[PDB]
Amino acid sequence: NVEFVRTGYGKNMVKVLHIRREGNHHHIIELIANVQLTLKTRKDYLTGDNSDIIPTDTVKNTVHALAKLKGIKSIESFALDICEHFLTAFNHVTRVKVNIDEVPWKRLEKNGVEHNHAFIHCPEALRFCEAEQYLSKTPVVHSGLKDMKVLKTTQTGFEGFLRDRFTTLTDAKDRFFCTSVYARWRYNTINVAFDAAWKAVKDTVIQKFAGPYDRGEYSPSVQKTLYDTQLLVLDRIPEVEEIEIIMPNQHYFVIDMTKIGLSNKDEVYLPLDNPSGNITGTVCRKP
Amino acid sequence: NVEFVRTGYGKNMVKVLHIRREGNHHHIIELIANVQLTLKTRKDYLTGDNSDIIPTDTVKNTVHALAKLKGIKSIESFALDICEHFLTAFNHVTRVKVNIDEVPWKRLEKNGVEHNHAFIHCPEALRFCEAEQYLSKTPVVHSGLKDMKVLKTTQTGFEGFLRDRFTTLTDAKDRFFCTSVYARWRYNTINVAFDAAWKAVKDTVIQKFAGPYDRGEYSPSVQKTLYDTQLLVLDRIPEVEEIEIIMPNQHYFVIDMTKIGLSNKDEVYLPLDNPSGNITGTVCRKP
Amino acid sequence: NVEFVRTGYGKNMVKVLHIRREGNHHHIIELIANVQLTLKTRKDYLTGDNSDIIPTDTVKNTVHALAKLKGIKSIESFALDICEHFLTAFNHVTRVKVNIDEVPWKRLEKNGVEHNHAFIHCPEALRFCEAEQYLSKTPVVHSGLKDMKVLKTTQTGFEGFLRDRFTTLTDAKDRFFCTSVYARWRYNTINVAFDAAWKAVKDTVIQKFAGPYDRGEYSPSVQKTLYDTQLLVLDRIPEVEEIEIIMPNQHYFVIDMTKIGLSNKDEVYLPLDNPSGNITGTVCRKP
Amino acid sequence: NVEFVRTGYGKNMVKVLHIRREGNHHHIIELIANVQLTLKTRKDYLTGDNSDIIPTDTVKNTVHALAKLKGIKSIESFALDICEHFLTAFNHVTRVKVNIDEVPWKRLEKNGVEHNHAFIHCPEALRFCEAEQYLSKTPVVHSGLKDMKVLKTTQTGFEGFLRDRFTTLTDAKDRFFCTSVYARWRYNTINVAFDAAWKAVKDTVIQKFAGPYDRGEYSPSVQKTLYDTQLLVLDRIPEVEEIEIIMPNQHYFVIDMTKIGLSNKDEVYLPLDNPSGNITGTVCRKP
Repeated sequence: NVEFVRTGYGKNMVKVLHIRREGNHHHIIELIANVQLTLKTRKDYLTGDNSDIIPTDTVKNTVHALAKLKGIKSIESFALDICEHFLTAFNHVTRVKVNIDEVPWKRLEKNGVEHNHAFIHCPEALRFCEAEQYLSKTPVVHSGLKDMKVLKTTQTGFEGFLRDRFTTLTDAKDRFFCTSVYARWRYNTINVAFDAAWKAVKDTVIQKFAGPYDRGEYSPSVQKTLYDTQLLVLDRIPEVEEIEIIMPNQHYFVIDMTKIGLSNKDEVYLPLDNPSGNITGTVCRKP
Repeated sequence: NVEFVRTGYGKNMVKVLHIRREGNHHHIIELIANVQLTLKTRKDYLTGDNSDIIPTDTVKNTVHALAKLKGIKSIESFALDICEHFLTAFNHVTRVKVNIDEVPWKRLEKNGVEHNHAFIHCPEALRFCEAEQYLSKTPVVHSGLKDMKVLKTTQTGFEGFLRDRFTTLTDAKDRFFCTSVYARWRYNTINVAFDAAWKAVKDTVIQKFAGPYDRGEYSPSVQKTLYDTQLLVLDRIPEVEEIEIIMPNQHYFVIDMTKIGLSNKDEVYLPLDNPSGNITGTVCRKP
Repeated sequence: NVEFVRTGYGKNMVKVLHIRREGNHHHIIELIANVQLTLKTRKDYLTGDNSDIIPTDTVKNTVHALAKLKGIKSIESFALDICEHFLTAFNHVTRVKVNIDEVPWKRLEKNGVEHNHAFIHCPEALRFCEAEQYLSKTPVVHSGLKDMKVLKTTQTGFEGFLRDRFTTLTDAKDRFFCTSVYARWRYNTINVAFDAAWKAVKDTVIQKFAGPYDRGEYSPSVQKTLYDTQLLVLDRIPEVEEIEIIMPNQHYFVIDMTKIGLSNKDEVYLPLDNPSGNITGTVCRKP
Repeated sequence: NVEFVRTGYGKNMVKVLHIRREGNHHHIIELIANVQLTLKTRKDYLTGDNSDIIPTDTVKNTVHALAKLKGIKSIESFALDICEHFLTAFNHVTRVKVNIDEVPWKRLEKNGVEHNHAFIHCPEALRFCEAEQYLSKTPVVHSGLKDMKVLKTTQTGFEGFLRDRFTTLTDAKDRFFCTSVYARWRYNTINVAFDAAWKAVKDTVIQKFAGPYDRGEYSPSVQKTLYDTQLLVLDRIPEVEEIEIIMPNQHYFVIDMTKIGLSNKDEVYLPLDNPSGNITGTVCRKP
């Protein structure tokens, strides 16, 4: 009658912070990790036989443990070590997937001197990764950024679109563009400078969204902005193979005041939570 | 150079309530809808051409319009109307995907008597669905439930698991099982009694988790509970082809008070948010 | 120099579940507890002297232990027991304040048959309380409800209001009224059937809001419905001395469709999250 | 029977962005506003008489219109204008309280240059205010910061506390301190440089929390750090009259790994959400 398409289990929301003291200067990294395992045997699902179960409490313990043993250089390398452990320290685990979120701790700073041990929370963008590996295979790593809220107040338009029966929207020479960018890309090798590449992607995203800093750059189409960014990432980082981007369109509308006898010449805007535009795209290297 | 692997765009978070009134006896449905279109041309991405763009504001107007023209029998059939509209009122749309959540309104009820026009918000579980359709192919509907938080204070155990360097957990005959169930199923056909189906899946999950009101039912691994309910769903509902279940294990630990000279005989427990067990499974019919 | 206006410290977010095993029949209560203490000494703030500090860990430990020792009948009596503890088992404590939220567990019920040990989450309204006590004084307790989202589709209207130069709203004999009621009452005595008192308040609010399940009741202003609800609580529950009510007005606007060539005569509604009407009032007995 | 204690009504979550274009340089402020009015007449509650009601929709429009008409220079100035209007344009209004939250837009900046029209979201700390005014009387302005998450990995301890039967905590010379500062102060005059005052208070808080960026400062008690911060606020900003500070203690615990045969030598920490220490205080100038 039935057949397994997919199985997995583990422990989620494992929070951990690791510290590396070199002199008075403390290095910290705090992350929330989830690990999923796939077992060779399915006798746990079929007959309630636990003899193959590495308890989720043990998965928790292992994540804590590897953190002491391997230390934590990046969430991507940590994810890779979790993968390697469960694949090598056992023989009945066929797949392991680690997805990690990083807590965006920034070193406290006043005018170019950096506190040795104090940190502030300024999530410009949130960083995450994934590592997936099949038994004795070459593992695959994804990295990405999320919740990077940016706003432009000009140098965007939306004209030359299809009218149908339901279109009411007129051409717009000029209008605000606000988004909360999600980006996620696959590396074609494990051998990457991860903190450097992540920064590079982030910088590319903001720069092609905003710059040049004086007059900005006109963008006719959110689709095109998104795409040009996918091309600029693929030029700057040979180790990124595929990249995905999602950009919500968070709307700011000039509030029409004439029914109350005033003229609003593009001064007061309504920020509107719902609904929102959504523009997506995934491109990869021509193999 | 590069190649597109995937594109899409549309409007997310489109809220709507449709009402149908028979004098003083009113019937309502409220939902939040997201729609995505894929276009044959990518000239929007490549060059910034807006020639083929249906504006997201139009998607919004359309969702609104179809609620009036078509009415809303269920979140599923509404989803199917949207898919079919964008595939047939246009030539250049290759695929449409709509994901919708139902705002869980329950009619006000006291001792058998039901109110003609008043509602309370008592979400047992939240209803959702997706309909994905390619041009000139048959549309595919997924339906599901989420955030169904249930608790069992006994009739659960977990013994005979594997021990490694990192195991600290001791066998347990009896323990709390708390979860917040998420399920997703692909229908094999468009011809379904949607309301009755969704309820039947829910009642199945609740009845198998709880067992008889009299004595309960013992479960020795949540994986088996998961697997049993999948099978039970594939018996109860023919038009369900595949079913995925995620069961979190949101923990309740007996507080040890010996360090404060009291002996806690399983009376007072600590609800702990993080981390949580997570047990997943995805089973389809053997063709 | 300066003067203290108020001090306190304590533990917040102390999550706890208490079980009473009455045969096969389990009684559950889960709450989130916050406890604050004021001290006779301010040498804590002044010079950093900790000798009078009950550590925050200890106040956590105490809440746990009191749950074992005193048991938990209702969130109120528990608050009161926490209060009395801190004031009688110490000497330098001038004031204690306990605010707790109840986790809305509802015993599974098939059709009159109640499960011995299974429970589902149904956040109909959320129960909370506060008990505050000064040393050697009789304590003060508030109880209340929040997040009771209720909707009525007719039997509400709003006409004959002040029109000024900024007003655009037109008269309406009939419109939706959706709120998420918040209520908070003080008792005149420690000696109340708290569970019962709570139920009756809730039943009153839902009742005056919905009226007869058959014909409804016309409400010409939410102010008036708010006031009528207050008075009803005060007749039904002699031990309530003062009652506050917050009623948001969560709007559902008829979607005008003339610009797209349809006549949506009150079928399709746009639920709007923001902004929202807010209507408040606090009434007490003529002392 | 009964007598009123307190009444009030208005509009909540009124979102607004105001833009000012001086050449290529664009300036924005985005905020979210709540307005409550009290009336002389109570006929609205008593009998459902609306003749004195300024409709909530009008309050929304008033807020929009005032943004255009008066401009928005700071959230507090805007609050005052809203107060002013409803008290002077009308007769029957006895009180107006306005509460505003600011959306933390920060101008995007790279390599010594600042973008003329691009912004990013960095909630280092979140700004808010209140202005409340009675008819013909002087208005009162409170301002505040919130969700300022700061973390230090050393230079904090807790020893010399009171011991009781429910105490297990031991003396601790050195530990992490992570908090999320909330502070709210009343001004003794409405005549203040709001943007700089705000900024000074913020900097004082991070300042006194971190100590020197070299060695930090040993802190023995958060009550002292609290009080110490309060006094430096009062001394540096003569126009703040009263200051409230709430500091949670969000715990980072050393993970004991000896049960798995490992020495965690203060390298790996568990971040705990719940429960949290909590330390509050409100000091003012002596009249």
